[PDB]
Amino acid sequence: GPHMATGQDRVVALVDMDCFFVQVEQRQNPHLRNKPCAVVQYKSWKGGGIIAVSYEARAFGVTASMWADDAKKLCPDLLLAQVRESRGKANLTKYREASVEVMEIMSRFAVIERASIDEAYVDLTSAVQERLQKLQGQPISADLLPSTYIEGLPQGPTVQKEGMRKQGLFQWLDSLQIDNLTSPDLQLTVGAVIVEEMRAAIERETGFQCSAGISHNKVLAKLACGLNKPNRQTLVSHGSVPQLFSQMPIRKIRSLGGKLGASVIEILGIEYMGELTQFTESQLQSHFGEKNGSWLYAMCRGIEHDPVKPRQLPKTIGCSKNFPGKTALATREQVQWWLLQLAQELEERLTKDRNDNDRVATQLVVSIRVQGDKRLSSLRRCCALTRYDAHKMSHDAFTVIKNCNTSGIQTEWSPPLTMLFLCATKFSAS
DNA sequence: ATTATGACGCT
DNA sequence: AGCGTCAT
Ligand SMILES: Nc1ncnc2c1ncn2[C@H]1C[C@H](O)[C@@H](COP(=O)(O)OP(=O)(O)OP(=O)(O)O)O1
Ligand SMILES: [Ca+2]
Ligand SMILES: [Mg+2]
Repeated sequence: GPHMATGQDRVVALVDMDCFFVQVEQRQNPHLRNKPCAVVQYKSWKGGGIIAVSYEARAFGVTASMWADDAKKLCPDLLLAQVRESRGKANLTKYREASVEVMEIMSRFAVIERASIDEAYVDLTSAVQERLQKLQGQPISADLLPSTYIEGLPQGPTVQKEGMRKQGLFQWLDSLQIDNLTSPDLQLTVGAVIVEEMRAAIERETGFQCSAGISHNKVLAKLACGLNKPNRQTLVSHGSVPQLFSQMPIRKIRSLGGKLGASVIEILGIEYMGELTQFTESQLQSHFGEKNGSWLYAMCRGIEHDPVKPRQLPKTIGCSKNFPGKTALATREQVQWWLLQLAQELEERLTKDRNDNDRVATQLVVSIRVQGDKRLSSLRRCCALTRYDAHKMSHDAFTVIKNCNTSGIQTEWSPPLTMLFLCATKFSAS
């Protein structure tokens, strides 16, 4: 009853860029705007692999993780922009730099957690308290929420999508108690007003559109964001959770899309998030462990406590390349040349990071895959990173992996390497 | 031959 | 520490 926490203490948003690498390429090349188009890396094998797709192209069934030659079968007029290649490998610098543009704008409004190259969480609790005072019990006009959906509405006693959006928004606003400055629903609404402003700023200052979710925690904000993509934002209230979750496949919730989520389904014999409410906390802990069990017990009631971490910069800087099929590295000379290529890109990015962000990496992680293994990594080894020097780093990497060579002859490499990976970690202020 | 990343959990 | 899981 009165002592039952409802997880309505925070206002959290998740902002996610729409079709992000495609928008980056469309800004640069106006010929790609408002077209079925995709971003591809490499080209020789099956036309290259698609890693981002415009919404126009998605209408034809084009997806990421598709080969371009196959995409062209669905969409013959598909336009393609290629990822830059430097030192023999795909280079994602353009997209990392575009990411920084958006992250710096978001940071003006609140402290953010960089969740990926194109999305960030925002804790708006304090900003909302501030704006609520400015408002002075003034109602919130629908005009302040021009791209907002209220999940679950309209309900009860309609043909167009925009028309439906406004119907739901009006029902929501009509029901709002603006008198209470601690009403969670009001707090979410003001949060949504701020996120409209944030999203307008991002589009004005970069040209990029995005979607967003507004709720009381990160998991609901993420879920909300996807409900109305692209170029829209969605408010998921605490009250909307029972209906929303009653038909929500468990795999849709962040962290449940893999083996754990499959185990929840199998062990408990359920399909939807809402069905979890029928188990005790101890029951869930017994199957999924203490931490997961407690997290699931709260999450299926719309409650989660994971903080938005104040972290705008990535914690690691890494460089990776696959050498598939026939291209696997089978000579020592090959291995050394590619370690150098990776190390040179790594040095470049590290030197820029040190200048921009006043920090230095202190640990180098070296990872490889050997032909045969189905795991991402076959072997991961760390060594000290004491100088930002590519030749030193590549020599050090070679030293820590050279023992994996089963070949009796040492100019040859067996089994051949199908992946190299260099990663800089353990930053210290500088 | 679904590539190039990046965070966090386990033991 | 090195490995695994999950994610974009
Ligand atoms: N598996 C991947 N491999 C390589 N790059 C990826 C992968 N997934 C995502 N990316 C890149 C390309 C995407 O444009 C960018 C952001 O990913 P993501 O948010 O999942 O999709 P998106 O921004 O392209 O479309 P959406 O509008 O659905 O968000 O990160
Ligand atoms: Ca996105
Ligand atoms: Mg994203």
